[PDB]
Amino acid sequence: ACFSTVIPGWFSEMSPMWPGEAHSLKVEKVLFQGKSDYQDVIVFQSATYGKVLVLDGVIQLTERDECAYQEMITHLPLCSIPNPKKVLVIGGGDGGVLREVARHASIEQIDMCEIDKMVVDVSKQFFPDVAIGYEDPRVNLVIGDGVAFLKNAAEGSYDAVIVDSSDPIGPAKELFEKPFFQSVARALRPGGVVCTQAESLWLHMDIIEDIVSNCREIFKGSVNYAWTSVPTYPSGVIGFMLCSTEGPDVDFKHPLNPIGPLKFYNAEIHSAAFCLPSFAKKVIE
Amino acid sequence: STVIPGWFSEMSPMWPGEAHSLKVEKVLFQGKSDYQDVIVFQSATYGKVLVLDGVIQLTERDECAYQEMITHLPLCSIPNPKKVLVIGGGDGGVLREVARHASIEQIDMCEIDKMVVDVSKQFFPDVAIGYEDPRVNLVIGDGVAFLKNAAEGSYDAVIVDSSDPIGPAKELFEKPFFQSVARALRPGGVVCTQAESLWLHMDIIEDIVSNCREIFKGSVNYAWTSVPTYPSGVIGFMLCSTEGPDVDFKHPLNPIDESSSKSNGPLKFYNAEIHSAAFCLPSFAKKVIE
Amino acid sequence: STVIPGWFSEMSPMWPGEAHSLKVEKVLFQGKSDYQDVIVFQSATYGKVLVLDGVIQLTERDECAYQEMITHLPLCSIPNPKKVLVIGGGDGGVLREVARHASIEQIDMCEIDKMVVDVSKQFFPDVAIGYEDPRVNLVIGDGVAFLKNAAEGSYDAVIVDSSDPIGPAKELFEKPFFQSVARALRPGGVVCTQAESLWLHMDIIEDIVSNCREIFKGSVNYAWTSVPTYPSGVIGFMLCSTEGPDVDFKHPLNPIDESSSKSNGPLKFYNAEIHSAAFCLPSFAKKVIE
Amino acid sequence: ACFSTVIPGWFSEMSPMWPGEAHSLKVEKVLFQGKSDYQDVIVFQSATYGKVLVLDGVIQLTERDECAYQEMITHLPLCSIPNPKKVLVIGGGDGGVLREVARHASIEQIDMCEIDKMVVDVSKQFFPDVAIGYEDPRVNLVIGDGVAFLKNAAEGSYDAVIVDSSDPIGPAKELFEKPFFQSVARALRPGGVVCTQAESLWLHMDIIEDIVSNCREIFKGSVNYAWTSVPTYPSGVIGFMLCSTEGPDVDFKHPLNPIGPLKFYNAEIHSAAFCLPSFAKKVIE
Repeated sequence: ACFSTVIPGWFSEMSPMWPGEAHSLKVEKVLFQGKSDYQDVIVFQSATYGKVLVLDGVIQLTERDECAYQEMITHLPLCSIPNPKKVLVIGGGDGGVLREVARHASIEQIDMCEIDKMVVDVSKQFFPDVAIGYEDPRVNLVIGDGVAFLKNAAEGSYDAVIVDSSDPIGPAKELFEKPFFQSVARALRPGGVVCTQAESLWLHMDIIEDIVSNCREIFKGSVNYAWTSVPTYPSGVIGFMLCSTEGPDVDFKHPLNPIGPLKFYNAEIHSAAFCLPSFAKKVIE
Repeated sequence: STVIPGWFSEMSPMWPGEAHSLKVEKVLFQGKSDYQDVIVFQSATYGKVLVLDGVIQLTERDECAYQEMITHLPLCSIPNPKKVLVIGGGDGGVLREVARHASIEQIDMCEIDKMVVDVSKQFFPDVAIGYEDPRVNLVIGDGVAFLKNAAEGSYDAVIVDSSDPIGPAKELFEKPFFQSVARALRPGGVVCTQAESLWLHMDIIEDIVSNCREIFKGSVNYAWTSVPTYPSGVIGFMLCSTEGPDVDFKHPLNPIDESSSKSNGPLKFYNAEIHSAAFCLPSFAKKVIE
Repeated sequence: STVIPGWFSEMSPMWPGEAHSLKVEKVLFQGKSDYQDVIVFQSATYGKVLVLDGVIQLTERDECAYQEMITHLPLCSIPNPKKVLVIGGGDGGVLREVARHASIEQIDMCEIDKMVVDVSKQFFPDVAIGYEDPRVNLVIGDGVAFLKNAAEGSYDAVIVDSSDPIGPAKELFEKPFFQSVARALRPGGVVCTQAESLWLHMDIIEDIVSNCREIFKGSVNYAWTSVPTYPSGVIGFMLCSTEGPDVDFKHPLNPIDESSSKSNGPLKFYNAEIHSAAFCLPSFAKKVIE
Repeated sequence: ACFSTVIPGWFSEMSPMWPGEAHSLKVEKVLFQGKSDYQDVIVFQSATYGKVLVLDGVIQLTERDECAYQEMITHLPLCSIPNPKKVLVIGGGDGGVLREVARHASIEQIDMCEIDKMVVDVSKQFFPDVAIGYEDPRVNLVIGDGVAFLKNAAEGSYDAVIVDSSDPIGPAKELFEKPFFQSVARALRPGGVVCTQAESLWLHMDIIEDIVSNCREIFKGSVNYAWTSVPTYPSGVIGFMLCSTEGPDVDFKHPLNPIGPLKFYNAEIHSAAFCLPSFAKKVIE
């Protein structure tokens, strides 16, 4: 599908999720093109954004700005709870989040559940500065379905669960509904936290409304929404749902356990991420 | 490779290898003035778009972000501003945002391209309405000039809604311009200027920060905000004060909440929290910008 | 004054105070390459339009006038041309016209902007078809360079389908360029170049003729033709031959009538009479051009 | 009607006669704006084309290029017949045509028939460069309907008739039909000639087809169509019908009687005007 372009010899990210607009990157060379039992996988060398991973036509990450997403999705939750030891990451086709999780010395075990082995393979072959994450001694890589993995999880066995989901377009829509969240809340120790990728405030204020609603129904601890700059994601921003279960209080706005050096995240950035714009703040409240 | 027809792509050397594209609903106007290529078109999902020299200048959908931030970050950081100057007509949205401040007595608007103002007045409502405020003194002419002929210390604030430092507007980023702004400002006066993106032009920004640090004896701060339609998705701002009463840009002194201008409509983007957050820079930039 | 929406206007300093406008049916593509702003749109009454750097480059409705003239004025003035070079054939129409000549064995096409070639191939059928001829050797690169590395006297004719001498293409009108063309041409070879309008740039034209007169020992002639979509409605051409067999540009030696290329379709504009007429200049220009 | 514009502060020439396109000139200042009993009249100082006359939204002339039209319409016919003495001109007038007719020494009388007095007045007041033509001793200016004047003309009393008509949009469409042409043929001396403004080959090949047809039926002498460059007229070109009546032959292609100096017209240009483009040549033939 080298047709998804609005500019000759370029790749344009298009989808019903963000109609009437598209992000395009100049393609230098296509390194990998294949189709798994789950999705279309493409890796191309961009001209100015490094290597780019594309799943079902959606940009998953680029070497130039992975840091922002990977660093925020990991530390917002991880730096908000004391001495995290066991952590679950769902769908980390990349290793970057893993690399970021492992940055926390207190961690003892990092379970990884990615359903498409092709992603892990492609990632390991073309993205070195992150595939490195799969190599940590504490990483327990599991190739299977996340909602299932979590459904079979021992109760209260995790300090944190990070859901690096994709767009709630197909089968991954399950990762945004109540059943799944209840599943996560059960797997979390009391006062444990979850960090879910929760779309853009500029594009899906409706979807975000339901997500905030479901979490507020499942989680009796804190329920917050944070957003961050990620140039390569539609609208330039991406959000996160930060939730904690019944138990010790968790203040996601003020990192209690602050941390190569970090290229994006820092204590200021951490609380800044929870300051939503008025139009969004109104609804989410 | 075959293109899908019906799309407009924002492309430029200022941001090589990448492009924001919008589905064109209908062309409202496309010409060329003595200064720039001007385009006004109906986009499919972002309302009307204004494009200058091929660079999206604004969208009805997210113009609030830029206008509100560029206007209120400086104006909410000082007490009762009365005389404010805005360089770069652009569209009048900033103008509408300045009008929210009740204390303002006079607003000088200095735009060099009348075609831009004309087309804006015609195709944009919640924008061309700014030019209508009695306090607005619209002057069509070169801004750097207008500032040179400005009475020393006669302004409480200066807002530079410039474009990219690609054309002759590169001056608006040079030291000579900032010196002119400084003298035109009362002591303790503030300036806010469009200052590119941390993701694309760290180099440039670094020079801009230096220039302002050598010209302004008050406080110098860089802020950034989300603006979906500008390249990289974020845009920067230089907030500077001249020697005199101290200015704390990080903590708004008088942030507009809503009742502040109950009749102007609520603010869609800006709020006191977003104000402080705007000054929290990511690590890679934080080190370089000090 | 209020504008009627839905129109595209061609404006330039090269022709101040005037403008040609077209009702836009639908935007087919609008972006920017490393070299220029590229626009392809469906006009209401002129079919598809290609616009480069803001200047209408061709229209389906009248491209025949430009293409046929620039191609056949030189190609019908010499016996059996075999190796022809086209510089900057941004659309491939000139190409299609060159292909009408059965004696042609090889056509070198040198276009510097691949985006143009790409967008043309996609939206312009009759035009893009040209690139398909077996004799066509398409080369994406700088034309002036391609010509410097050209074997001396290897071409029978050179067609420069340049744009306006506004950007870096101003070289294509300079003496160094013409000297390169001359060396690349066989003795008695011919060159035809777009050479602005008698109504708008007498000054420029005058310099062009001088440059040509100092470089070409053969015959130098200026011709003009009607092209409704180019500013002023007419376009000019420089027809020069190098020292060698005499070349009579005023009287076509082998004009294409129709049976000449029965299978290519009939010419929509060119013919032997129009050929001679092209060289009849109005009085105000006749004196100045000698 | 200062709305007929597609560019702020500019004048745009638009009309159903040439849909989807428009010629625009930058307006410096509007000198005259009025409405006669016949049409809307406007005179504005253009930025780069001198003063401009506009009738019913259509540019009638500009100081910068009037030479082309006025010189071609008068000399194509006048340089084709030997010793012309009596001439009739019908049309929006401006004196440019008169000024050009008066360039012929042999001429003894120039009947001028303009129906809208306002046009003559406005022309006289703002266009001294052509109001001058009204002041020649041989000019008999008649304010009235041309069709009528011509219908009352004495038989075979003119050597040449020049119809500087406007577009065949309204009441002037009559000046393009057979009755009027027979009227002209009656008023012309044997071997006499007519020169009529005959639209643009690029825009009205069909109307031009009817005109050529009609003339071909009425005139038994020569019937030729010629076109000329006129930047300010839609398409950049304008055509002319050249016809001669039964009698002494007339070779419109080769001026038998060649002539401030001329700024456009010349012998070469004269015959070049009869060389039409293939697509037009085919139909007209």
